[PDB]
Amino acid sequence: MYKEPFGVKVDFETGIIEGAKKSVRRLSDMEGYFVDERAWKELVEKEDPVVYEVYAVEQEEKEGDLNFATTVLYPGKVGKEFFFTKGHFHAKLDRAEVYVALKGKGGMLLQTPEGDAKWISMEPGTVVYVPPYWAHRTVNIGDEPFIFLAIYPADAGHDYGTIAEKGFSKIVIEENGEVKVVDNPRW
Amino acid sequence: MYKEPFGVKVDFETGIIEGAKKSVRRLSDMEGYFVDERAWKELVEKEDPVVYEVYAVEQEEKEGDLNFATTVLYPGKVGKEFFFTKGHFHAKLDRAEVYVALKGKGGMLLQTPEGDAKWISMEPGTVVYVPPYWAHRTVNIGDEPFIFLAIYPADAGHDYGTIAEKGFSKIVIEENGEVKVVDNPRW
Ligand code: NI
Ligand code: NI
Repeated sequence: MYKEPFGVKVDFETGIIEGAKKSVRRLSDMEGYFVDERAWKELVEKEDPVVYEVYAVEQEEKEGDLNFATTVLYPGKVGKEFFFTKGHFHAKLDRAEVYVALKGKGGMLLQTPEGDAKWISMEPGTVVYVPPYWAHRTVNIGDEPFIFLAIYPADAGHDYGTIAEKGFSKIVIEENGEVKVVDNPRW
Repeated sequence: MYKEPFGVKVDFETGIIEGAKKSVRRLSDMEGYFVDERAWKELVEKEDPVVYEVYAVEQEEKEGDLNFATTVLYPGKVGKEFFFTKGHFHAKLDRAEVYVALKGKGGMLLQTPEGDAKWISMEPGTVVYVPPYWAHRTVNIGDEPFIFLAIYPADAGHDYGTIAEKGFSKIVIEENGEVKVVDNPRW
């Protein structure tokens, strides 16, 4: 039986998708992700801010099918490091992804299985091509929510563990009022 | 070798992707597509208007990878029928597609291999899920350009021929200033 085509309204200003399933990620949800563990623990104890919310419209995991989701990445810092999504490689490593930036100031940090990293700045209208094999994490580098839409293969899946254990080979921090992409000491 | 991640600017007001492959389809490129052949012939001779332009960013045809393209679908009618894209099934029939409406007023006509049709209205912010097996054609029902972004599997390809020969089971026309989707009499 064929699946039904549908249209859903995406609000470019809030990232809310009609009919999507919501995911809420708080700072407490990201232990071991930020370099400055003291600032993390302190921020989690004081207020445990929401780091990002995701609104996903996903299909069964099937070759050739497509999922899509917006993310609203909140502004903030853990010590010097800007708020980011957990990041992942795809379970089917060779699956690509396309991101479309809708609101705010941010960027994407990507790395290969071997650790070689890339940084792609994102502003409203920027479309980012995430090639096969690249792990990817988005970072909010501004003062307002950073909102984007992502379209990804239905069978791409997720390898979060690799990133949770070793993180990214680079980190994105604020140094002298400037955004800088630098080596991860933890790496 | 790993492919290079990149970002490109997509302009939401003009639909232009900076540096993408540009394709132009004029009314003369769509012979046999509109029901009113005499009206098609007449408009071609009088003006041969551009019906739509496409800006595509494509990868090699490999499983799990992704292409993206904007379309600028110009307003117009051939007889009573609104301007539309040629439309296709995918060569790998079960490949889905995601459309993001950016500007203007239009919609998507879809149909199964067995001819069952569906119409989905699109206004700015509408995201349409084009499931596996459904042929799909966009239509402009307003008086300004209808602009959208499409993300599709790199290996979907196109089967333009089926639609070229017999068309969609439905057409989108204007009757007494109103937009109507009705049975295609040449189907
Ligand atoms: Ni992904
Ligand atoms: Ni298609």
